[PDB]
Amino acid sequence: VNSFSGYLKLTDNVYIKNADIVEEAKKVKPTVVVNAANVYLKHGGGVAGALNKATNNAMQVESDDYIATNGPLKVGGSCVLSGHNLAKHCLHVVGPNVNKGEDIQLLKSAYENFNQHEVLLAPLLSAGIFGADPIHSLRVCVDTVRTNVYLAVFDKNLYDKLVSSFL
Ligand SMILES: CCc1c[nH]c2ncnc(N3CCC[C@@H](S(C)(=O)=O)C3)c12
Repeated sequence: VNSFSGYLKLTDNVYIKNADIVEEAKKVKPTVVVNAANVYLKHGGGVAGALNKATNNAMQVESDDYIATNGPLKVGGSCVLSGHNLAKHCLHVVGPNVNKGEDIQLLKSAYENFNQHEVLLAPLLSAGIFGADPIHSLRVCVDTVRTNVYLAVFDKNLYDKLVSSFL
């Protein structure tokens, strides 16, 4: 049993809810919240901008030190950093950005990072300002992630379309 509430069950291990991932993280305080990161951990907009804002920029400060030491992530890769006031840990995952021409096949590699964590609160990778089709992102999620994932979809219209079209 866990504290996640109001989710629709899609499969054995994937759950979905119309919710602001920032508000959901603040209420649940999960072991892992996933950030929709870029390779530079520059959290300017989308989910990343919102999560970083909610940490009062502490996520960005920590991220800049990480990059200065380690260099950029790979598209499809991830790193574990602090969850600050939102979660125990933040898993920063880099899905492909279609608006940069990155290979959509890398979306599966991105979701594979979730399998290193038993339970996660997350957004749909590569959706929103990353430019991919969110229906496709949900399909890859379901077909790749085997651990327990609680997806937060900000847009109500989108949440309804994802549910109504889910096979
Ligand atoms: C600021 C956006 C946002 C705020 N809060 C959210 N909660 C869940 N999903 C979100 N997405 C919705 C838009 C696109 C995706 S994207 C590609 O940036 O990952 C982010 C958001």
